Amino acid sequence: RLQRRIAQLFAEDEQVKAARPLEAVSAAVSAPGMRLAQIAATVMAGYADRPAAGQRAFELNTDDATGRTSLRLLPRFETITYRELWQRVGEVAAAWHHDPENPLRAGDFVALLGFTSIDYATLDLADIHLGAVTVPLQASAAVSQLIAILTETSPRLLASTPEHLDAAVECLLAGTTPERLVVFDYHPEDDDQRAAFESARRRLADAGSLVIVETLDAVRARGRDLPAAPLFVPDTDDDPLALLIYTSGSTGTPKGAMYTNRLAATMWQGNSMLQGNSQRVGINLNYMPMSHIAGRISLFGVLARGGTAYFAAKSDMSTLFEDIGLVRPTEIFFVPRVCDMVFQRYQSELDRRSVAGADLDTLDREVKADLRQNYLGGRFLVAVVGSAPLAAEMKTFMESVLDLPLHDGYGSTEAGASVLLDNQIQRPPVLDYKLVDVPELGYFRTDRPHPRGELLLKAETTIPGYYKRPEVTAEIFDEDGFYKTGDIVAELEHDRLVYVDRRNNVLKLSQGEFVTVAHLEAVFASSPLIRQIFIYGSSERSYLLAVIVPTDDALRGRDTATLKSALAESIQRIAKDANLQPYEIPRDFLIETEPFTIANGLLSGIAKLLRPNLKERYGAQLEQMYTDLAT
Ligand SMILES: Nc1ncnc2c1ncn2[C@@H]1O[C@H](COP(=O)(O)O)[C@@H](O)[C@H]1O
Repeated sequence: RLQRRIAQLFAEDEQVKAARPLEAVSAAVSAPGMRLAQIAATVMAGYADRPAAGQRAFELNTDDATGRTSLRLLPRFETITYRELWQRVGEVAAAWHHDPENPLRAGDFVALLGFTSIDYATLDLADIHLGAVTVPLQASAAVSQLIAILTETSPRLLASTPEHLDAAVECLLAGTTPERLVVFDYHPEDDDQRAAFESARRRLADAGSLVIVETLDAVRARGRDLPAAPLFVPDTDDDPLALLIYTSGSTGTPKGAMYTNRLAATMWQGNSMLQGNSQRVGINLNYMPMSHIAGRISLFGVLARGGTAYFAAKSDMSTLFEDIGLVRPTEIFFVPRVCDMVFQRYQSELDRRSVAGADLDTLDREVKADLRQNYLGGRFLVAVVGSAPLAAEMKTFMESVLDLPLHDGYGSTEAGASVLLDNQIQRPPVLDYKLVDVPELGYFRTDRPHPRGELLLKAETTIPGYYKRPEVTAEIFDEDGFYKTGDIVAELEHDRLVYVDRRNNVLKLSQGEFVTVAHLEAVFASSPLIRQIFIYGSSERSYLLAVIVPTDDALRGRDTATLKSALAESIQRIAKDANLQPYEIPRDFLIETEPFTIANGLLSGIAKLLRPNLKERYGAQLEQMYTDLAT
């Protein structure tokens, strides 16, 4: 089936045919001495006349009752070519390099606060063009954390989308180093965005700040009237810092993972099997933020193949399936949250269509085909899931919907994106690994069917450490230079590993049994009644609780007691299918009707649960539930 789809595609679909990578360009990009900016330059020249990037079309609607004008999204995308994108980059790079008073120099830090967009890419590529160090701030971060990062990095420039200007201005009023505030993704005919921009300008002026607040459009206009900027190419023996990717773990404090010029280059053309992908057509919907490695690889990896990178219209996945259905990408990268959304759409549709006359011999297949064709676009050739665990049942469901394999990719900000693919160690980039016993969590080389322990890694893609964090950096490498992943794995055989959970997520119950709470959250995602779930336990208790956000369908026509009974029954079925032990099953739960979001601090920018924030939010209620059940 797949092979026939591909043949039809490459015979009838002119968009796909025109986007086929050029072997000659990929060869040039691969050349041994190519540095980061040269890769960018070579790609843009090589694919000049092709569509490179796309964003939702929009119009400006004026409500005559409020008199207010608002940007409204239209059901189509518009593109710009490689030539056009590189022209924009060149204008920015010229504006920054040839500035009469205070030009930017290689090694200077530039902070960017946004999502992922044509403008974001423009700014990011301009940093690369000049050898500036990009600091892609996590939009999920609290202002105090943003200020701490700015203090650490002392950037000379801050760029922000209008949605984040309130945060940007607070950062600048706190006396941080940026000399200019560049507003991008900016539509001045939208009254809300114009208000945000004018407020920023007014507030900084009122404070007596010397910061210059300007639009990206104005920066480009200035650059248009200047000579071309030099392309930064480091000494053959040098590998300067190019990028910091901030990441947070046990202690919620963000650390800046150091990406050198060479490490950042792997995001364009990697060396692994999946980041190699050299001849696959790359028509992509980018919905992960540029503040995450996955978002960067999604953009740069597609540009390196002369494909077309389409940007999702919103950062909270609220337009995701509209966007994917319009773009009809040839490849899709899933995070488990998105798989959940596909499953939840499937369940809603199946339930709705399961009427008296329905042929249940066939309805399941129809609903999945609807998802495959109309929600996922029907043109994808490959699919990958990563960033968090996907449970076996959900993986089987997804493969049934996709009608092709869902590759599981394991990696990290520290170690590299390509560590495991379908449980196989990837060489390159991996050089060596070992498992280390974790006695306190009951994981040993001598275990049940398979050795278990913490994964320690050597790889070409490991970071040198975290920016200005000497002690933390010392603690993440062992005495033989292995990076300590903090992740528990099971070793099926040499180079074949199964991810278990993060060490941090392993909980010992009062009876002595260990539970892996993120793994379990993934298992229960398969309940048709659960929209989201957070599992919580206490080492002083013998059983687990959960905070459950029910689906809208689950809530309909039920009171709390009946809803809890329904959820308990579904959890029981899921647990039996997944062969769980009794202690791995949540026994009681908090019903939460407000979903976890980026905005309320409970999801990350890639839609992973923020466990420290969930515990802060629900911990007191959950502990009270333990006592109330006790009494
Ligand atoms: N395929 C995967 N399966 C399970 N967990 C994963 C997978 N990929 C990444 N992770 C988790 O995500 C962490 C790294 O997240 P990040 O540095 O933000 O890229 C890892 O240490 C794992 O806990």
